[PDB]
Amino acid sequence: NRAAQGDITTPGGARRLTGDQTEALRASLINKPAKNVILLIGDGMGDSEITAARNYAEGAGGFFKGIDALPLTGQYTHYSLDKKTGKPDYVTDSAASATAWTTGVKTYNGALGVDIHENAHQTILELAKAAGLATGNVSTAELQDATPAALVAHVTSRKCYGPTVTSEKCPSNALEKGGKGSITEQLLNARPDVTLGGGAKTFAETATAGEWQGKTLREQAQARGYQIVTDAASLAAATEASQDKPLLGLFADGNMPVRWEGPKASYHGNIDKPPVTCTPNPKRDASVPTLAQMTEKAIDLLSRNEKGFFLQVEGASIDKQDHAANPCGQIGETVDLDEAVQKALEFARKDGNTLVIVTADHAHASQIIPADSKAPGLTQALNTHDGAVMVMSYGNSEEESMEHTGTQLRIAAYGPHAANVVGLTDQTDLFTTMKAALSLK
Amino acid sequence: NRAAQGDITTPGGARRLTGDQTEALRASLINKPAKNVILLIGDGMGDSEITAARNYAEGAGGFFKGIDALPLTGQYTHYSLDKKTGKPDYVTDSAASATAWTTGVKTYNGALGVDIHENAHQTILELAKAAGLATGNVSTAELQDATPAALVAHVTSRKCYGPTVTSEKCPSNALEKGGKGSITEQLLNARPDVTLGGGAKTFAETATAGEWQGKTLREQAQARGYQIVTDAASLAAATEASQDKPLLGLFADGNMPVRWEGPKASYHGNIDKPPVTCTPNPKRDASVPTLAQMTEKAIDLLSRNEKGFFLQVEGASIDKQDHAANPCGQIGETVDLDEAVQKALEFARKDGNTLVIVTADHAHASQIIPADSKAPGLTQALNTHDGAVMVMSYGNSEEESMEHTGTQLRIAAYGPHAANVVGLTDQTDLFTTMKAALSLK
Ligand SMILES: [Mg+2]
Ligand SMILES: [Mg+2]
Ligand SMILES: [Zn+2]
Ligand SMILES: [Zn+2]
Ligand SMILES: [Zn+2]
Ligand SMILES: [Zn+2]
Repeated sequence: NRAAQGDITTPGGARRLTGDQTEALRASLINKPAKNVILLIGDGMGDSEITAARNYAEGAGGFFKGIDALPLTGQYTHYSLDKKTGKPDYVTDSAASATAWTTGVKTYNGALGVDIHENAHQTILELAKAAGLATGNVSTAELQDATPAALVAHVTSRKCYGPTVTSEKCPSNALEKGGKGSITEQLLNARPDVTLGGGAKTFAETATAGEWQGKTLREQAQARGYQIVTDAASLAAATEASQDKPLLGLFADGNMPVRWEGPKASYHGNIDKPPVTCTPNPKRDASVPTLAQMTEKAIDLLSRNEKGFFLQVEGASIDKQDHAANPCGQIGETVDLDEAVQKALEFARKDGNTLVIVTADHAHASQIIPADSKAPGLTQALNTHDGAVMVMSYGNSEEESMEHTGTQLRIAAYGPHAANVVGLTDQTDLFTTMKAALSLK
Repeated sequence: NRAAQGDITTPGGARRLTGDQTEALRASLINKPAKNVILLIGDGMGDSEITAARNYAEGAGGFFKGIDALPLTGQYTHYSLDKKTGKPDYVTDSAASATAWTTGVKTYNGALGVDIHENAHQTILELAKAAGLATGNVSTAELQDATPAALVAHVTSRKCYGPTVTSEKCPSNALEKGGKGSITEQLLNARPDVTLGGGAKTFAETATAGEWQGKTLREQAQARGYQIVTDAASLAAATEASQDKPLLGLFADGNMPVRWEGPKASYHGNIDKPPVTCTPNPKRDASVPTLAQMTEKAIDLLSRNEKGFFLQVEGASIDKQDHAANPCGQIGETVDLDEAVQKALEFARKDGNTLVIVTADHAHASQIIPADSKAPGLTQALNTHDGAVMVMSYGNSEEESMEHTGTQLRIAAYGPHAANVVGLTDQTDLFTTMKAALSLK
């Protein structure tokens, strides 16, 4: 437990530590190989996002049972590259950062699974599958979005979701030009044991060449032996996932609906509007599985493989709500990731042979600022679990979408080989860390 | 070494790790007590400040040989309390935050060395001295400013620098009303072996009561045996510091001059003005010692005490230049702090019995955002060590000064008891860690 231990008005009362940690940390250091690796990504979940979500949902002196309970912690860098010159670009997008940890190569903003020369590099999922490990790719975004797509697709622009855009924007990747295909075509070739998220929209496009030309991508997936589930009940009813019968979960046309709702932040919103209590998203239905449900089911089905498994889990809309200057949307998706981390840690503690890693692809806009601030951007006051007011601020864009930020951010881990996230590391180290933990050549 | 290992455009080339760190970290976990503690504080130096300075002066794949070199890393929370309600205040000031790590109790914004009931608590420096340890307090700020003051003074408001203001703003602390005195009077009573910094102006005020009534505080300090020095030559000439001959360095009227200058960030500054190259401060005379030179001399003199020592060093003007939306001033003082951390780590590695800690009191406003951003606040484009353009942004205040921010931020450590900074901790845990490290009761 790392909650405040007592009365925070008294000496010692706000300590998170009960005593010396050296021996416990010593025991947390395990050099043996990992049998399984679970990587959980909060898109845009920098330290500010964690801190704001903790303050709101757990209180300042509270504790995230998942996100905050991983004992080995460091900071890593996620800068990308300018495509033409190869020099650093200090603020990455989602595609170049995912490429970094899935392949170990830096690349340009928007690239998926290729380097600045447009050369494809093998991903951690492809390597694990080549060694006979089971593989899983779970997200609350559309499955074609950068973060899950990077594990399975190699294209020159993250926009190349299906055949139609790929033909126009990634012509060397287009199937009718001899390429590997759109992101969705390449997903279906990669064939993870378990693929769960949104993005049904693109599966109604039809292939332009190949053995399944004329068919919709959904028809292709059906014909190639995928079992398709579409809601929480059908997901719960799945009992196996394998290369013979891979599980594909398509739970929404686009991204799946976020959990919480609130007003967008506004100019002088902390001043001229009352404090906010987050409420449920009315678009959110219980027929749609939560991130925790798909994480627990993925772990269940992947753990039947005797050689072990690799699973990536993305809480994807932390970032997208941060872009839209919506603190309630953003915080809710961070609470949502915490519930998934809890599922991974619960499995990993009883298993004893699982490396769990929790981090973000890059940092984002939101800032915690004083309640009486007069700021030039969008702000909002929130009623927290402490019974106090917190103000969040989005101050780095005058356009519709807030910007990513370049700050280094927390990476945390539990289990074998977790020591390799401590100190200052780079996002491309994370690839090598998971390759080595799983003993992959 | 944690710089990128090779050509950042190639696979593996941006990695900061050369191999598995499990065994190396296990060796870094030391359980024995510490003989000495060096705490280095970057005022306002959150993860964003660290990253921006590294990008600028070392390159994105570079490595701060001090700041980035400490192997045990965590994130800690620094929220303060509302004075009336005792609930969390999610964005602290310098005074409450310093009180937290110097006394182990949370307090209200503006308080020094007292709790929300205005009652005093003993500091790590007072406890060290009482146990027989040598003590030192070094800052580039006025010695009356919140960060150094917290080690030696207990006053209901940080404004109470000298007698004049204490009588008006802190009447219960004023000497003539039976209090323990202004910050400067309490400093002289506290009598560290080594106190170095700015703030000579307040020493020209005269005490209103006491044994030194009618004398200036500078006159009082001479009368009580302090050895006063005022430039680099007189500092380097000092051969010892003790309770019989405590060393008092007053190197500036107010704050010590910053190392670097540049233009203030401005509205659309990254669009409408060319990128900036920071230049050294032309007003900074060579006779003014640097933070690194004060640090090394403090260690030299404090290490003569066989029982051990406690030393706090602050790079104070990171925060001040952050407030002023001045990236060059801000980055210069981070580079400055890195040189002082090098001095501490070089001593600590040969000594073997020294805990070194590097962190901040709270986070700040500056963000790294995309080069082509159109932001509502103040921005600036900078030419970096990489030959690429960085943009920094101050978007959280329309007032004359930018606001602190509430995000958790990095704490890193080296040497005995350093494991107690790993994971999620609280700023008040740092007090306990330092206290336990030194076996203080
Ligand atoms: Mg994403
Ligand atoms: Mg300070
Ligand atoms: Zn992203
Ligand atoms: Zn984004
Ligand atoms: Zn401060
Ligand atoms: Zn400040």
